Amino acid sequence: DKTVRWCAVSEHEATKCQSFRDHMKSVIPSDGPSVACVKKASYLDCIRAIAANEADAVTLDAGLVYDAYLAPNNLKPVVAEFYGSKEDPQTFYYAVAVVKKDSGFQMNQLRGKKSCHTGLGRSAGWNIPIGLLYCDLPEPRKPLEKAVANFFSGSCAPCADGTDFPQLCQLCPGCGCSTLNQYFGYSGAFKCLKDGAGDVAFVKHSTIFENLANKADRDQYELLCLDNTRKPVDEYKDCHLAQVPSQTVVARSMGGKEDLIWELLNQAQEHFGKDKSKEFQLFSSPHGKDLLFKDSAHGFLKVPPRMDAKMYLGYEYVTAIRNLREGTC
Ligand SMILES: [Fe+3]
Ligand SMILES: [K+]
Repeated sequence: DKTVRWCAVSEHEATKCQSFRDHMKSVIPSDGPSVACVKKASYLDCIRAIAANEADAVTLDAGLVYDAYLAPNNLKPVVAEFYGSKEDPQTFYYAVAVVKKDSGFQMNQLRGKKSCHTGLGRSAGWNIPIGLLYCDLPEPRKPLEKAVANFFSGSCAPCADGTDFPQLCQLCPGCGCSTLNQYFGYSGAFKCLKDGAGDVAFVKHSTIFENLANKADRDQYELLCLDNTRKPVDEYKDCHLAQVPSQTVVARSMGGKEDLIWELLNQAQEHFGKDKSKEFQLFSSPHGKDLLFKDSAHGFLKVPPRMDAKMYLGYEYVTAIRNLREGTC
């Protein structure tokens, strides 16, 4: 069924990708789908490679899915991750603002604080929180990256340009756009908070649970609610910034191999999905968290025929992004 060229960002994902192909080949017949690995330094290089027919697939946060749909790449979502459980799949997750207990500040008091973001342009780590704080930012609010840098007193916004927006990398010099940057992604943003570099981490509802197994340790953290109060990390359903579409695998519109990508991932989730194998796991890895796919995912769902990013993401989230990039006060 031909080979799907998967795009791995940096060495940790490259390692997991190699294991993915090795294990798939050990259980799949010469008739079944196979995986090949193409390593890039950033998800941006992956989008380029896919559009240039140098790679076939890569999983992207919904905010990035939107970006990849823009010309001249025009990539489309083909397979979505789903969370929660297989019995009740969730094609969305909650964006939350995690902070340390007794730090003494609410959402409307974030000015002058230090921020840890999953990455520039990502849903929970950027689009949602910055979209909500837009008008609190000092003018001129454009370019947004600089206004955010001026609002906080130091941040870590992976993938941001450290030359033009130096303070956005104050918490993670260089703003590396891969796991090479220890403060990249959900768990990286959380570590940025835990280590004490930042005062707040913009991540998802499962992030703290993925990093602190004991409740006693989680009790030292809280969430900032939109009504300017704080609640326990377990109460995210009643204290989140917003809900966002799940991260999805994108591919080319023409000769994109979406049928094979699904065939590969569908069989893969049966062989190496949650609790399926003692040899390999699609949703976890001894090499790191959220490599290739999010650890919080429980499986995959095929995206409807020919659906583009805008339609897939939904009018609400698309509007959120457009209002962030446009909008006034
Ligand atoms: Fe995300
Ligand atoms: K500042």
